[PDB]
Amino acid sequence: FMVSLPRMVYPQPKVLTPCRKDVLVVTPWLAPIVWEGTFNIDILNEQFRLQNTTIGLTVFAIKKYVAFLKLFLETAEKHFMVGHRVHYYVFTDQPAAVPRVTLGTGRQLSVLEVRAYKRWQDVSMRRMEMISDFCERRFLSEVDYLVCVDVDMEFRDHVGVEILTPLFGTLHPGFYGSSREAFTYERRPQSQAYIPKDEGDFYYGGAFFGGSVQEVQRLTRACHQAMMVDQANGIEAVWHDESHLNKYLLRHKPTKVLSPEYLWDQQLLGWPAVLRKLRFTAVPKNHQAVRNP
Amino acid sequence: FMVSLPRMVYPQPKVLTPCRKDVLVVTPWLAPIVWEGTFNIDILNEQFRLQNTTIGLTVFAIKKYVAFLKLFLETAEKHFMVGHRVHYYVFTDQPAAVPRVTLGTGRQLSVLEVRAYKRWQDVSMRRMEMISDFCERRFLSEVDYLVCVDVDMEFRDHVGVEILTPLFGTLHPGFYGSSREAFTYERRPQSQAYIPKDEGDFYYGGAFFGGSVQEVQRLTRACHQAMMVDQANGIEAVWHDESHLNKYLLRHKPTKVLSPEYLWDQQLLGWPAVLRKLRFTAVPKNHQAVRNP
Ligand SMILES: O=c1ccn([C@@H]2O[C@H](COP(=O)(O)OP(=O)(O)O)[C@@H](O)[C@H]2O)c(=O)[nH]1
Ligand SMILES: O=c1ccn([C@@H]2O[C@H](COP(=O)(O)OP(=O)(O)O)[C@@H](O)[C@H]2O)c(=O)[nH]1
Ligand SMILES: [Mn+2]
Ligand SMILES: [Mn+2]
Repeated sequence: FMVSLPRMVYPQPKVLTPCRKDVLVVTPWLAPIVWEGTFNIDILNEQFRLQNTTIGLTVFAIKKYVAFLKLFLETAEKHFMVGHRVHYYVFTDQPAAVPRVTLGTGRQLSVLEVRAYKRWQDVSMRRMEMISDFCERRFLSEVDYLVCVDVDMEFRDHVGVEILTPLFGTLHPGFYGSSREAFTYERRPQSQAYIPKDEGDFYYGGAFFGGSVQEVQRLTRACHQAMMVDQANGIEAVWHDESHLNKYLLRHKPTKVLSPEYLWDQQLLGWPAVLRKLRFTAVPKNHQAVRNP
Repeated sequence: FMVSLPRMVYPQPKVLTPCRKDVLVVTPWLAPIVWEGTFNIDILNEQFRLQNTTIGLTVFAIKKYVAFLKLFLETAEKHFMVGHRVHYYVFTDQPAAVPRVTLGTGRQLSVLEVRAYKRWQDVSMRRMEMISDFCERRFLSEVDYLVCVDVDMEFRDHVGVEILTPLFGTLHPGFYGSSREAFTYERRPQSQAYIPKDEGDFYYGGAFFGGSVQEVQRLTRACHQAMMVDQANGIEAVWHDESHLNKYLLRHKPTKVLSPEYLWDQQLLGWPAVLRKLRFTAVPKNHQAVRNP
């Protein structure tokens, strides 16, 4: 149940004025595509607070990637769902190495100890299994929504309840203006992740997805099952978990899609006009240095 | 539980191309505004057919308004939810005057015998009470979604699963391009339907709303209760059931808004360029004669 909104004073939504003229703001299956200017955060905050919404945020900090935790959590405190209940879930092989970040009221952090796979490919891919496992163990009773992100990142601006929905994917910043033929989907038919050349809506980033606990539970379970079939078949998807994520979101359409404001790399891409805000962004790293012992 | 969609070939959604540049396609609370050009019906049909969706359609034909039934029903067969399970509910004081209209496969019609009120105002307003009663009696078991419309209407083009959502209202054709101060909301603070000159998102039409049975139940019961409070306070809202629908949808935001394609009057308004399709339209009638003996 949802009680009545209180009286609010805000500008009238003009029916004959498009909210954006430079970008697509709704998918052909009527999912909103979340850009700045498409929402009034005041209305959405009211809606979500009146539900006492608790948002879980999962992040994996395995082996050397513990180094990204401090900036990730400090910026999450400044920008991620401020005013709402938040439960951080840090998956790590090194519980002692989780920095002691001071948290706002109504926000808590849990450390979930897990195994460190040797191969970086397995570290990234096994996040699906691990999320799925803890959806059972913990998240179903603890939180309403889950948001699942990469750690080598920082919040630079608002990430709030505008993203919340049963299932969401984010536009990968490298491909939002590309034709589907250029998307780096899995193209080998022997993989469970395969998408043919004439299919695909968007190229979603592996670094930012989520939804309700139930929907994230289903997504991560499915992606993990597809990975195991691939492994038994002696194939490993070209872009690992992001490939299986893309396959899943093609056949199970997300109920919102996040613009690349939510997933960016300023060093490689600048700050284009179509991006009114840069919300969540890559922290520079040396792949070979950081991903191996 | 949702099964995967099958393989489908369709044009790629273009992120840097707006689907409409002339109209607002999403509300500030991230509810789609349904216009032609915003949806791919093939994907939506797939989505809803896979869930085995049943749509109820309520229509009141009390006293002389039985005359409208034939054209309403014949055109519904041509244009309303074709391919999906439909259940028409005809509320009438004259069961024998319901025309024997031939129905497509998977479609059925039930006659709901109710009282006739003397005043047109009460016939219109009392639909809220009657819908609400039958939401308990029949609808919750029988259908997934309810579509609640005026009978003095004909379908002229597609009205399909693009409208379906937990709660929707429709932009009144007379007001979509108006400033909120010109909306004919109830303006007397003495009425439960009162909305101040500085509030209001849209002027929703009383002739087309719906949603899940759960949400329609809530809306209709709330609107009836508000009418009864007003009755005890010796006030009748200016636009009757429509006034109360408008107060309700201000405080409980619909999860889709239908554009005026879905509620039009060509005689009064012509055929403007922002209307790519005229889907559901008023049949000419004389007020003086049809609303009274
Ligand atoms: O040694 C590793 C490798 C990966 N990861 C996690 O898996 C994510 C995905 O890896 P990465 O960010 O390297 O993928 P990229 O953004 O570079 O494509 C990282 O953000 C971490 O959350 C980790 O914790 N330790
Ligand atoms: O004598 C009446 C008066 C009203 N209605 C029903 O109530 C709706 C609202 O009335 P009407 O269409 O006249 O309202 P208008 O479109 O003129 O505002 C109609 O479409 C009918 O379904 C009816 O059945 N018989
Ligand atoms: Mn990363
Ligand atoms: Mn009418």
